[PDB]
This record gives sequence, C-alpha cells and structure tokens, in this order.
Amino acid sequence: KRQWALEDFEIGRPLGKGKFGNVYLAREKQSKFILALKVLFKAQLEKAGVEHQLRREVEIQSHLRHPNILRLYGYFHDATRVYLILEYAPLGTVYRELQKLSKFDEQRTATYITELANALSYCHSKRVIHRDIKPENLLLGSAGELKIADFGWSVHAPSSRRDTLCGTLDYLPPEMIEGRMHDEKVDLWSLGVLCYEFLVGKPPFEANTYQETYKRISRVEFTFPDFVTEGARDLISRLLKHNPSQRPMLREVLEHPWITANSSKP
Ligand SMILES: O=C(Nc1ccc(Nc2nccc(Nc3cc(C4CCCC4)[nH]n3)n2)cc1)Nc1cccc(C(F)(F)F)c1
Ligand SMILES: [Mg+2]
Repeated sequence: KRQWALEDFEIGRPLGKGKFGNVYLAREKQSKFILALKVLFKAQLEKAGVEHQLRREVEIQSHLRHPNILRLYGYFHDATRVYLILEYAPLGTVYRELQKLSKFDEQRTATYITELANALSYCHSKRVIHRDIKPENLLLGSAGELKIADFGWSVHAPSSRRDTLCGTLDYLPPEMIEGRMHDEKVDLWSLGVLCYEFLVGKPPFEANTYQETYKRISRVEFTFPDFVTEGARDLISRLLKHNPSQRPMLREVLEHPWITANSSKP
C-alpha cells in the first residue's frame, strides 16, 4: 500500500472552491495518471464538527468498487489539510449536459437510469449512507457512463448550481419533508424525479415558490407533457408513490419494459 504526499502530484486548474477547501484537476507526477484532488481544510471540518463523519465517509468510499460510483483512490493529510485522491470524470456533470441539450431522448435517459439503478443496488447491498442524488451529483466518465459523486453528508459541494435557490427540494420525497423516518426506498423516488427531469427538462414538482413545491410533493401532484411516452409514464408513475412501500424494487426498474427496450446498456 502506497503512502501518498502532495509532492507526488502535479496540481492543475481548480475544478471547484468553497468554504471547506478546493478541488483540482491533477496528475500523478511519475505515471501521469490524470485524477482529481480534493483538498479540505482541517480547521473548517473541525469548526463544523464533521471531521469524524468525513473520515468515516472516506473510509467507506475507499473500499467501494463500482463502475458507476466515483472511485476514491486514496487519501493523505498534512498539518492543516486532508487530501482525497479521486477519479477524474472527463465529460462533466449530467447537470451541465441537461443544460446543453435541454432534454434527453429515451435512449440516453433509459441508459442513465439503468446505470444509476445499478449503482444504487450496489449502495444498498453495502448499506452506503448517501444524500439525495441530483443531476449535479452525476458525473460522466470517458464512455459517457454515469458516475455518482459528492454523495457524503459530511461536507456540501461548493457548486454554483445557479437555479433558483438550493435546488435540492425538487428531489426530496414526501416522507423526508414530512419528517417521517425514511429508508432505502427514497432512492426509488429520486430515480422517478430524475427520469422525469431527463425526459422533460425540469423536475415534476417544480414551482415558482418553494411553498408550492412542498404542497405538490406532499400531494404527488404533477403532470406529464404530451410527448412523454406510455412506457416512460408507467415507470415514473410507479416510482413517484407517496407511500414508499408502494415503490418498486430496483430490480423491477432494471427489468421494466421501457428500460429494457431503450437502454443501450443491458
Ligand atoms: O467540488 C466538488 N465537486 C465537483 C467539482 C467540479 C465539478 N465539475 C466538473 N466539471 C468537469 C469535469 C469534472 N470532473 C470531475 C470532478 C470530480 C470530483 C472532484 C470532487 C468531486 C468529484 N471528478 N471528476 N467535474 C463537479 C463536481 N465537491 C466538493 C465537495 C466538498 C468540498 C469541496 C471543496 F471544499 F473542495 F470545495 C468540493
Ligand atoms: Mg431546471
């Protein structure tokens, strides 16, 4: 097992900056392996009281091995910083791709949903705790394959999402906002919101004010535009159920006729 140090990397341009640190594009000096280096300030972690939580998250992520979950290759520290060595996804976020294309066709959508369901099934089997998944948590690797990232609760990605304010509420399920306990079935709700947003260009409970969005989520009040197809409507409708126990298993998603017919990944 190798013991890394900062001197082992050629640090490149920042990918992100926030209160808690900076992320850089980088390369290993010897091998020229391209990667991303997340650098967190110990002082900020301590001030926020999340040092312990972060270490736990990094340890868990370091052991995960899934094609659709961003790899954490290693980590190290010095007197003032913690350094996480992460996989570089060269094609950016699904958030940005959605901005570029406005909406996705059924093939791209079904493929992404397959990849996410696969990653989530792996997460559930390892009981990996994660925050609700949004397009900005979805990176794209060299093959245009989804990579889940920034999913730890410890520290929030300092990312200029722009849209409205926060933009997290749109992805939260009723049981969460209503203060009930929640379990892994929140992920099925997330997949439904994401499938819809991919095909439509906006999430199903979007409104001009958060007060309206809280209502619409609580009452599962949403509509399909005319162009959304029967199979897509079926999947999304099955996923966006108020009662979490009524949502399907991830295996059912991966076997859904609309998914099998359109996904480029079988
Ligand atoms: O910046 C972040 N995520 C992030 C950053 C940039 C992007 N944009 C982007 N655009 C093009 C390519 C690209 N590739 C990436 C980005 C990454 C990781 C670096 C950190 C998380 C994912 N690997 N590959 N990313 C997406 C997500 N995450 C993050 C989380 C906590 C704390 C900090 C900080 F303190 F260091 F600032 C940061
Ligand atoms: Mg939007």
